[PDB]
Amino acid sequence: VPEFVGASEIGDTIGMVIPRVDQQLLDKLHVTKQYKTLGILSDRTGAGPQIMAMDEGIKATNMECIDVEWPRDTKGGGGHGCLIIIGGDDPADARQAIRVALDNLHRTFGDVYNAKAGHLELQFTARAAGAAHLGLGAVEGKAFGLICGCPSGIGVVMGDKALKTAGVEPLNFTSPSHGTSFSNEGCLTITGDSGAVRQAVMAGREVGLKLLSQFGEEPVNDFPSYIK
Amino acid sequence: VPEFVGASEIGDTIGMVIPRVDQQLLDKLHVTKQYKTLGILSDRTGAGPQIMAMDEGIKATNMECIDVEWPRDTKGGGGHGCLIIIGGDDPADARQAIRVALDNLHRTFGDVYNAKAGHLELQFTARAAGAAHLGLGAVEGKAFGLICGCPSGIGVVMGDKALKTAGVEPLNFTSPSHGTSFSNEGCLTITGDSGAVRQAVMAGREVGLKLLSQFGEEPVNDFPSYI
Amino acid sequence: VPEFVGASEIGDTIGMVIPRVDQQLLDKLHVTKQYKTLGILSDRTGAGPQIMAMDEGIKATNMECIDVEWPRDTKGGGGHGCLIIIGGDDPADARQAIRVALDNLHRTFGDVYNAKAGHLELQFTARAAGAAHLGLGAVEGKAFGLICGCPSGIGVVMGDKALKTAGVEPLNFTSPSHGTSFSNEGCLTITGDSGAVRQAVMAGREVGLKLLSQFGEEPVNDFPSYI
Repeated sequence: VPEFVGASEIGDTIGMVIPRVDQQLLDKLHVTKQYKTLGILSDRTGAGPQIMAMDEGIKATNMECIDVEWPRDTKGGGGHGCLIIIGGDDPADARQAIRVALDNLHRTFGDVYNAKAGHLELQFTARAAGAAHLGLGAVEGKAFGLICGCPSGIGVVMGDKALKTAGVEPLNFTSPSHGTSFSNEGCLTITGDSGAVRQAVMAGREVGLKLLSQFGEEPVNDFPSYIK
Repeated sequence: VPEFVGASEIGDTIGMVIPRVDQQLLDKLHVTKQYKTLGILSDRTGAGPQIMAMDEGIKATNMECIDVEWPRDTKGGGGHGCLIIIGGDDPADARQAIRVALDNLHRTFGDVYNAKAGHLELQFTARAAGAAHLGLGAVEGKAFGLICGCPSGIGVVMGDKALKTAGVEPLNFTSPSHGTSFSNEGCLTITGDSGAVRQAVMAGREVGLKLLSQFGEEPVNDFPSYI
Repeated sequence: VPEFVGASEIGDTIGMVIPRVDQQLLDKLHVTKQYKTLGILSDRTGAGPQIMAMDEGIKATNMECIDVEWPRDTKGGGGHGCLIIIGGDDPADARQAIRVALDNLHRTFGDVYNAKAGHLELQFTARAAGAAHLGLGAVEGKAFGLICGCPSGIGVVMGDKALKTAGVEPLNFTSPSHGTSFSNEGCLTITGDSGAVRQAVMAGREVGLKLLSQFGEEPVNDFPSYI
C-alpha cells in the first residue's frame, strides 16, 4: 500500500501519507486549513508522546499540523490515543515528517511511567512547534512542559508542586470533565524560561512517582527518561 | 423476567421489551417520538452491527427506531457499544423486532475484523431503513455503505480509497473528536447506486486489512463475510 | 508526601489534601467555590460509590463538595471513574473528610455487582448531603436512590421496575448519550420517602440481577450488600 509509511509497536502507532486526498473526503475532515497532501499519525496509546514526536517532524520539514483528535483509549488504561493530520503540498515532505515522528516515539515515551493503578506522563521542549501548539496549546517558539498523572487527582498534586518549584507560567489545566475526552488524567501545561520549565516538570514527576507508587507498584518507563 | 427477550454472546447483546413504560421514565428518555411500548437492544461491543441488525427488525415489523445511543466501549477496544430504543403500540411486534435483530448479529458481524492493534468494520445494504437512518445517517430506501477503521487514521485511508473506486456520494466522515464517543475510529458513510456502493466498501475493506496487518497480525472475522 | 492521605485497592482510589493550593492552579480548576484548602478523592473504578462515601466525609466535617468530574474508565469495564474535589479552610478537616470517605468504600461497593458482560450499581441514603447533590443531583436532606445497569438497556428496565414498585419521584435518567461520559450505563436517580425509596432500589436490583445473569454468570459483589 503506497500510503503506508511505517508502524510501531510503541503505542500501536501507524503513519501514512495520502498524496492527493479525495476533495469530498477533505471537505469532511476537521482541519484548520486544507492541503492536498496529508500525513497521518494514528495510535491506540498516547497523545502527548505522538504530539511531541510530530513536533520534531514539523521542525524537520515544511508540513503543517492541521488537526489533532482525541480518542479516549490506551486499550483499557486511563489516557488518550491520538489522531494527527499534517498538511503540505509534497508527498515526500509528508513521508519525511511521519518518519521523523515515528523515530522519536522511543524518546517521547521516555517519561511515560505505567503501573497497574494508573500512569504519569511528562514532556518538555525548549522550543515548541506547530504540533505542540495545536494539540496541547503550547506557545510556539517558547519552552513547554506537560505534567500529567492518572488517576487524575495525582495530576492535580503534580501540578501544584510543579507551580511552587519555579516561576513558570500555567497555560491550562485539563481534567476528566474539562479539556479531555473523559480521560482519567489531570494535566498541567506550562511555559516560561526553559530551565525553570524543566525544574517544574521534574518536580511534578518526582511527586507523581511517589503518589502513584502508593498503590504498591513502582511505576516503570519502557524507555530511558529524556527529561534531566 | 417478562421483559427479557434474549441475550447473545455476540457483542454481549441483550434484547428486552417494556410493554407499557412508566410515563415518568419515558419523559426522561431522549426519543424521537414517545410510544408506550419499547423495544431495547443493548450491547457492550459493536454499534454498526446492532444498528444494521435492528434495521432488519424494523423492516420485519411496524416498530419505529426512536433512539440510538453511543457508549464508548468494546470492553477496552477502540469502538462503541450501542443502545437502541424502538417504539410501537404492540408488545408482540416489539418482541419480533428484537428477535429478528438478535438473529442477524452473526451476519452483521461478518465484516468486523479484529486484531490486537485495532479493528475494521464494514456494512452494506441496498435499501436502508429507519435504524440505519437514525443511527448512521443513511438515506431510507437507498443503498448505504459504512467503512470504518481503528486506529482512526486507517479509516481515513480506507475512506479515500473507497471514494476513488466508484462514484459514490459521501454522507459523513466521523472521527475521534467529531461525531463519535471519542472512539478510535475513522468512519466513512456513503450512498449511491447499490453496485457502486458495494464496490467502494469492498475496496475500503481491502486497503484496511493491508494497513491493519502491518502491526503483525492478520485481522480476523469470527463469522463469514456477507459483503 | 505530606499531601498523601491514603490509597485503597477498592476502585484504585487515592485520597490527598493540598493545604494551600497554588492560586494560579485554583483559578484553572472547575470548582463551584474557591477555597484555599482542597481535599481530592480520585479513582479508576467507580463514581457512585466514591460520591456516596464522600457524602459521609462531608457529613462528618466542615468541607464542601466543590467539583465532581467523570472519567469514562473502570479499566475496560462499562462505567466511570471519578475525581471529587472538596474545599474548606482547615487541612485537618480536609484530611478527616478524606479518611472517612476511604473508610466508607467497603460499604458503598456493597451493592456493586460485577460480571464478565456488565455490572449493576445501587445506592441508598435516607439523607443525601453535598457530594450526592453536586455529583448525582440528589436533593440535600432527603432520601436518595441510585439504580444503574450496564449494558445500559438493563438500567432502563431496572428503572421501569423501580418506579412501578412504590410512589417515588424520579430526579434524572442518564444514559450513554445523555448525562454520562459515554458510559454503557442506564441510571435512574430517585427521591421520595425513605422506605419507598429503598423498596424501589431493591426491586431495581432484583430485576437487574436476573437480566445481567442471562449472559451466563451470576453478578457478584465483593463486599456485603448494605441495602
